[PDB]
Amino acid sequence: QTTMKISISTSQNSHQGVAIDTFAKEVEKRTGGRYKVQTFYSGALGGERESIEAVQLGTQELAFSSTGPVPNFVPETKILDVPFLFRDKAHARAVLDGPIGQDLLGKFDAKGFKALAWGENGFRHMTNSKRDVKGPEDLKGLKMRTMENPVHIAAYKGFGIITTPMAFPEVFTALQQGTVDGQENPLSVIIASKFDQVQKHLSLTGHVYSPCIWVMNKAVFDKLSAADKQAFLDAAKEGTKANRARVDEDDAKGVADLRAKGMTVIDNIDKSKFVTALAPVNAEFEKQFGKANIEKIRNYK
Ligand SMILES: O=C(O)[C@H](O)[C@H](O)CO
Repeated sequence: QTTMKISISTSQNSHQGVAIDTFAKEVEKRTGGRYKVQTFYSGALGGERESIEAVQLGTQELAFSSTGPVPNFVPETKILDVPFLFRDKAHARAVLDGPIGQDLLGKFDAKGFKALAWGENGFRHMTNSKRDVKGPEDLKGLKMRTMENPVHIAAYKGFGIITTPMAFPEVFTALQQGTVDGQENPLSVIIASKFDQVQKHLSLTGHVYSPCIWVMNKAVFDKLSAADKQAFLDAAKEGTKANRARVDEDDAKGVADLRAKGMTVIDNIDKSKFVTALAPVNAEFEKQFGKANIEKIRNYK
């Protein structure tokens, strides 16, 4: 048997942890034990950028990651990180599972990966330790951690946020020590990382959709037999099913869960106010990634 490694930045008991555990189980079953996959949680093999870099270098075979750091490797994916592009999870999933998403997986080939499938981190929401956020003006002047994503950083600077990019494993301590006022993430991540302990304010801004991607080292993938290549592809699809189911459960439980953990949660956000604030920066995104490409995603089924 060949034993490979896969890593994530969140816990085993999270949407991403159930994803990689399912993937690992399915690889072993479908390859008849020829391959086994050791799982690493909570940044044990580094944050997402470090893990993807390792996969590209070949020091590690696999990673499951949000798209946060992905444009640094594959710039064609940026269009997915545009705020308020996707209406809801059903829209995003349909887009990513259909030809638009499937074509984007192919762009990873030239950068030394096989991208096995798309998965899901979820819609991201603002938290902070200073004040309730009801409109964009409330974001102005907040120091917020961001991922290492240029679309997110430009967008949030558009809200007047003072941005600080950081790898995920450093975020709890930064919030704890007040190095930043806040951050933004899906409810799955806020709950699994226990950010309720260090943030008292949450607003369901849902300001961007955060995909996850399964990446494998291209050379490692290419040396698999044809049948085993298919086993890895199918194991990733099963991992995605588990992943998405967990996101749906976490989004359903999340507001109540966090209220019980002491957060003040603002659950009825008027997103149009935030769209209006972003209009100038959004115009630039549309010009960079192409209005035709944006509208194709918007109008997809
Ligand atoms: O905030 C982040 O960096 C990501 O959402 C997290 O690592 C899970 O993918």
